[PDB]
Amino acid sequence: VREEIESLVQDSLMEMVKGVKNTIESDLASKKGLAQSTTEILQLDPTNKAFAKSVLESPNLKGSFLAIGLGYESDATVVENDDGWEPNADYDPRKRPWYVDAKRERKLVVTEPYVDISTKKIIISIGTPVYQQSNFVGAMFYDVELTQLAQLVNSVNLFDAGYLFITTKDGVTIAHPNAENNGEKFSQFLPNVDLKEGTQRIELDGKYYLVKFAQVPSESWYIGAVVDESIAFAMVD
Amino acid sequence: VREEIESLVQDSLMEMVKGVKNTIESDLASKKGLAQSTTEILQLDPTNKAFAKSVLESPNLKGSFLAIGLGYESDATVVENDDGWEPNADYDPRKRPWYVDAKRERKLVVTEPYVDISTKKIIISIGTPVYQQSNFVGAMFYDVELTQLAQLVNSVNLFDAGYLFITTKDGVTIAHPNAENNGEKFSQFLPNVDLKEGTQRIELDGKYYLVKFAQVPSESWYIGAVVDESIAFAMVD
Ligand code: PRO
Ligand code: PRO
Ligand SMILES: [Ca+2]
Ligand SMILES: [Ca+2]
Repeated sequence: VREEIESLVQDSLMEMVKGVKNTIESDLASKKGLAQSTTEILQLDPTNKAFAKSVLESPNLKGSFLAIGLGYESDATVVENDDGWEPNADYDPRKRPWYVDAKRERKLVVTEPYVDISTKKIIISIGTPVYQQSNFVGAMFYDVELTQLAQLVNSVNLFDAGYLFITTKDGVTIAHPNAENNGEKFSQFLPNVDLKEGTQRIELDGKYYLVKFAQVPSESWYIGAVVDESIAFAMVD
Repeated sequence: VREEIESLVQDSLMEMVKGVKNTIESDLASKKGLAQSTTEILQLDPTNKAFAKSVLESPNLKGSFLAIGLGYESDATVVENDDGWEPNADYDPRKRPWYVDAKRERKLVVTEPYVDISTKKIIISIGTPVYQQSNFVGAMFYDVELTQLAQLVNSVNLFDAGYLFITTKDGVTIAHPNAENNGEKFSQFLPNVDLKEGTQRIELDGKYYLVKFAQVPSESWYIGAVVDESIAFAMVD
């Protein structure tokens, strides 16, 4: 009997996570498409900054990212659509992670989590390189608000038994219902758990918890789901 | 015993279809985002046709749709990125369904299936209106190749027992492993089945088949899955 309910919880837990992994991969691919196309369109006239300014204020694009901008290699200037942020003499775009990563990889990248100079929160960014006839001209950032990412992974009913979260391949937390955890290794809130695909079962504070991880292939992110085993058992009802 | 295997086939069938519905809604939302942003960017200078031409040839955008173009209200001209098609004196963009629909609705639309003048296949299109300071200036099409749509819905292992397909809310087939069915009511290949969500069980040619439909809310499309019941039973193994 216990194994009857156990293998149905396990398998319903399988459902929700693979369902979430696909949803995250889709939204990620979608944001990457929007970023790639925006970059290519800016490359029609990459040093026409007035052009780039207008494009970044177009409403659908502007509303799809926390913030978008383009830093220039030659003059270290920034064209940017953040309504509550401007650079000053302490800011050089070329020293930033989205920029350095896009310059290094010479293609679209997704950064590690880092502190946003604007919101002062941990974020991630899509970074893209900008070319003028195969000369590197600068790079773009498309910032991703991580609490919105946490709402996205927690778009499934997890029996009301727990929650989902995301980590990098090194276990650095990317999304969590409590954003304070972003930027921390996940062992901070979920100790004695190894970062590996499959299911683990551990006790914490006198209760058992099921933990499921599923990899996101394209960025080697992990989707974590944690559920109170007892509440899970109940909430198949 | 039969009801034991039956309720697991039913529920695995539940999994795959809701999994597919979400995947279709995601890709649709993604294409709509790309189309909305492209239209808005063209609206920065809507009668600069040279500008629109360049944008539509940018590779990521061009590779995301079968074909993209913009027809103009004033002169009935077409800017268009189809490498194997040009209009002639028998073609007027303003009489086409993507155009008429976008003009009618005054927002982004997804057309009913219709015959593509270029490929001579049934397709669908995202249509968008183009404005110059709230005067209607023309409309855009973003064509969707339906066999690629059929590959997308059939991205799940359906036990090797059958296949998935898509219909409009009127049961007109939008995607099918055999594209010959596109544009036909689904009763052509799947008779005595009502178009409704849930599961039906019918006999055809001396075998029982399970049929699951799930609605796609945003366009009122239906995702159909058909499986040979016996093969389904086997292929949980
Ligand atoms: O932190 C950075 O470098 C970018 C630019 C402002 C918003 N995020
Ligand atoms: O059939 C039409 O009107 C559009 C334009 C060429 C491709 N599809
Ligand atoms: Ca600003
Ligand atoms: Ca052409």
